[PDB]
Amino acid sequence: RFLKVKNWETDVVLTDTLHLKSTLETGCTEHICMGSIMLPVRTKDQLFPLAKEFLDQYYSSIKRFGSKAHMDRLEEVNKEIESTSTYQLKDTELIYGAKHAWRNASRCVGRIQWSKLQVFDARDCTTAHGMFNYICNHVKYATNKGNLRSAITIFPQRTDGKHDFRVWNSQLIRYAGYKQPDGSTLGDPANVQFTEICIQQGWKAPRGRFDVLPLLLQANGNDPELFQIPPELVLEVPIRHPKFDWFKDLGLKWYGLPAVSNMLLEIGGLEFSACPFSGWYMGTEIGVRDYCDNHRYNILEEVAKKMDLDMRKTSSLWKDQALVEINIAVLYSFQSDKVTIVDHHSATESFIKHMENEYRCRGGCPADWVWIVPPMSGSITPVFHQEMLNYRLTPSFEYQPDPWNTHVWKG
Amino acid sequence: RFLKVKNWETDVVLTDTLHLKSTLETGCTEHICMGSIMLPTKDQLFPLAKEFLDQYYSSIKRFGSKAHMDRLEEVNKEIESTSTYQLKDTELIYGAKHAWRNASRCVGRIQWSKLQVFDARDCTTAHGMFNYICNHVKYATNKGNLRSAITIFPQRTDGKHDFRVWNSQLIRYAGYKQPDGSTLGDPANVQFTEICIQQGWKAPRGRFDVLPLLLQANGNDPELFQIPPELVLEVPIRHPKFDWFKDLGLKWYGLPAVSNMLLEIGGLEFSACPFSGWYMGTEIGVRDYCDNHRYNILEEVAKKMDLDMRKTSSLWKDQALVEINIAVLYSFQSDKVTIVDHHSATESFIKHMENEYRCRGGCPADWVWIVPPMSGSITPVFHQEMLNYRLTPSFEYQPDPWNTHVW
Ligand code: HEM
Ligand code: HEM
Ligand SMILES: Cc1cc(N)nc(CCc2cc(N)cc(CCc3cc(C)cc(N)n3)c2)c1
Ligand SMILES: Cc1cc(N)nc(CCc2cc(N)cc(CCc3cc(C)cc(N)n3)c2)c1
Ligand SMILES: OC[C@@H](O)[C@@H](O)[C@H](O)[C@H](O)CO
Ligand SMILES: [Cl-]
Ligand SMILES: [Cl-]
Ligand SMILES: [Cl-]
Ligand SMILES: [Cl-]
Ligand SMILES: [Zn+2]
Ligand SMILES: [Zn+2]
Ligand SMILES: [Zn+2]
Repeated sequence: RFLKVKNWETDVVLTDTLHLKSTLETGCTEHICMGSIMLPVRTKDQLFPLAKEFLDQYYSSIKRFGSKAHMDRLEEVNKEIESTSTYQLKDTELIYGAKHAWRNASRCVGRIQWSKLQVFDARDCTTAHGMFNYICNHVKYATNKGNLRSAITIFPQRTDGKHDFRVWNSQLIRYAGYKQPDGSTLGDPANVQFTEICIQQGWKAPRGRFDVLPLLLQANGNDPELFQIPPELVLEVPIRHPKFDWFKDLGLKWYGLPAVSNMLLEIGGLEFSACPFSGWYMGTEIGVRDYCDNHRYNILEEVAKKMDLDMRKTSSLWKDQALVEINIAVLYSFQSDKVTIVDHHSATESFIKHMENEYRCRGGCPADWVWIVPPMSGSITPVFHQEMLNYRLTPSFEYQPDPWNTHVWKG
Repeated sequence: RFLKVKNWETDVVLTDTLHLKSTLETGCTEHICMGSIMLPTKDQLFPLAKEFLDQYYSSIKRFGSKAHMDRLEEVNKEIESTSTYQLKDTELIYGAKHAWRNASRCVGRIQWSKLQVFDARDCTTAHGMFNYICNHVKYATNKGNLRSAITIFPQRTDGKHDFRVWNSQLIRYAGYKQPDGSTLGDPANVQFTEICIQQGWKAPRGRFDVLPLLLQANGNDPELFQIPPELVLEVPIRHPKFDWFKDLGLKWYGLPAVSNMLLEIGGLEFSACPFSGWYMGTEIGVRDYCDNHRYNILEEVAKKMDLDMRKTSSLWKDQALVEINIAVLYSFQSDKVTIVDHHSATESFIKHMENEYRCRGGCPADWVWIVPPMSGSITPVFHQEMLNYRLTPSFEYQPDPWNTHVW
């Protein structure tokens, strides 16, 4: 099968053949599209084909397909699986696999960068204290005094599912949220449940609007343990506006390092349940989502009020006007402080260049339009008019249940 | 068999059961989602007729009644004998309203039941088609107090006597390739304009020339007609704060009337079925004005605003976009021409969708089209999970007639 995608702005038509390598399910069928649904132990028998498929891909990529080295490796893994029910990745394979999981991440507009990922191998880690040290090192490396560098840290793979490594935080750095008796929220509403867990576990909460959460870390299936990230390692940016001098008195700031820590990395059938990865922000993630979602910091009203916009009717577009000014502020603040950030025009322009290159060299670039098109000004970015095909390639990043839902407490 | 949709803003969860009535294909498979692809005989007719008549008789609470059974037989008899059948006026009206109700890409469906249906199945000639369309335009426009309407010409027979409106919308602007290399007018309409010229239209060659209608009756060669200029309501675009905005010489038409789609009811195919509503402001200010392959005015507006256009990160494009969209809404409002802003329309759609889940068991919706082309996240549809599926009666795409027509 050849599948065509068209760009409705340029009339450029591309041909996808990479979809023939797709594996897992999309959730969709011939009768129902689930394109806007956010979320729609392995046996020996299941594991060897998965491992073989991965190794064949790896050895093709190094131009050693069918070599003695390739064949010896398949045999070595086969024997390892039959006698241990699992296998260990070589470091080169782990690097390749992590980079490919990013390259395959259909919801990621930042993939032009995929080949420049620093992979920290933490598979020798045994304890939560060990995890804490690895994570601090990751943060320091990735932050790089504001010249941000993409990185992933990979903890030991799942064995029987009773010994999982997990970062209980959804991101390495994120702000606490506190539900008040009057039903209001102090700080970030997205993190209320996790904040309550930290407090229950012993965290002394400062109870302010931007308190950096402690890490809650589980090694080897043990109960998780609390650790404070050294404050000097957490780079933050006070938010101001280039023309509006009152913007700073909103008291806004954000952290520089976006670091997703709640996803599962699948490579050759192996499951890495603790694999925090980080890049740098696109400005709308902070300006649109984190600041202006109604269930997040929800600042639109306050900003528009200070701007003295006509808020009597939605048709003045007061909400849209304020939204643009906040996003200006986020970009201005990061740039002024020399902390890496990308605006949504630059990011989507680079994505389309990446995507076209992927079509030429790889036969495709799976992409989820719902996530790729930015949450403001969609139509004026080059991804809006670009048709995309969404499908699942491995290696991959996957969602997993929050661990407090599944953890067996030891006491 | 029961599907859940979640709202990520409210945590509200809804259950869809209506998808089990879906019939046509989505284009997606278990392996690949085509959600962002824009276009992904006698034996066949009776089940479709039956499927439709069953839904109709259920709708008026007479399912399994003698009148239901008698109508089913009547239609069976008619297909057996004539190879087709004719809808009762009641069925035609129900079918057209439901094709709108079922349009998963339309944010405006809260209004679905208020549609005015003009039955033009007695039309036989292109000149007749022209008369029906002027009447639709005048009725729908209603001096700026716009009213939804559809006009339904005769159904397809053997497929070589199709009624077609060759225009993509009843009202749209000409586009002309220039010796310059640039485009004058609307680049979306370049090809259709050339066909009109080929067919003999005296083109004014200006920036906002309302295209003539090119109408095909009974599979005959299409004919050219000019909509009475006094029936085409237009709005000059100005800004409530920027006095220079009017200098750009911008205007748009008040009536959005899609005229290139096909209406399927009970297996019958209505290849000419122009329908109209009123505009959501982003359709003119974001798509028509700011797409690069449309009027592409972002740069000129930003220049007049004196924005820093050195770097994308100043968000000059976003700034000019908002101002253009303010000016569209202001202009329509000031001239008392119905228009809806994207916050109001999406709020109404969420209210409609909840109604539909509770009274109908679901509401097929295509997030890619339902989320407005600017400020997506700050509208209540962004955080709303949707299920997209195809119910009939339906509006469908069909190929442009110049690729098909035998002259
Ligand atoms: C280098 C700079 C990066 C940028 C600018 C970037 C940008 C983004 C954005 C904007 C989204 C979601 C759309 C939105 O939030 O509006 C996203 C999603 C995602 N990205 Fe990236 N990304 C970057 C690096 C990375 C890295 C290093 C990885 C992993 C190695 C990664 C993997 C993912 C994944 C798996 C998702 C989907 C998350 C989910 O489903 O919840 N990205 N990216
Ligand atoms: C009454 C006011 C109406 C409003 C505000 C409205 C709004 C819209 C919008 C905004 C879109 C496309 C998304 C976009 O342009 O950003 C759309 C698509 C559509 N609407 Fe409506 N609509 C209205 C009335 C109607 C009527 C009366 C019908 C048919 C009887 C209809 C059927 C459709 C169909 C079939 C599409 C998909 C068109 C395509 O695939 O190109 N709508 N609507
Ligand atoms: C490594 C990395 C770097 C970087 N800069 N950004 C990311 C993505 C982080 C992310 C985090 C959260 N909490 C939510 C979303 C979108 C949540 C969302 C999106 C859409 C389109 C709909 C919906 N309901 N929710 C994205 C990862
Ligand atoms: C009856 C009626 C009333 C009313 N107010 N609006 C309409 C819709 C008219 C319409 C017309 C055109 N040419 C394009 C689009 C979106 C084209 C589009 C959308 C998306 C999301 C992507 C893409 N490539 N193209 C919509 C109909
Ligand atoms: O407070 C808990 C939440 O932060 C958490 O459940 C996230 O929503 C989840 O991990 C998805 O990112
Ligand atoms: Cl974030
Ligand atoms: Cl979100
Ligand atoms: Cl339009
Ligand atoms: Cl468009
Ligand atoms: Zn799909
Ligand atoms: Zn959001
Ligand atoms: Zn467009």
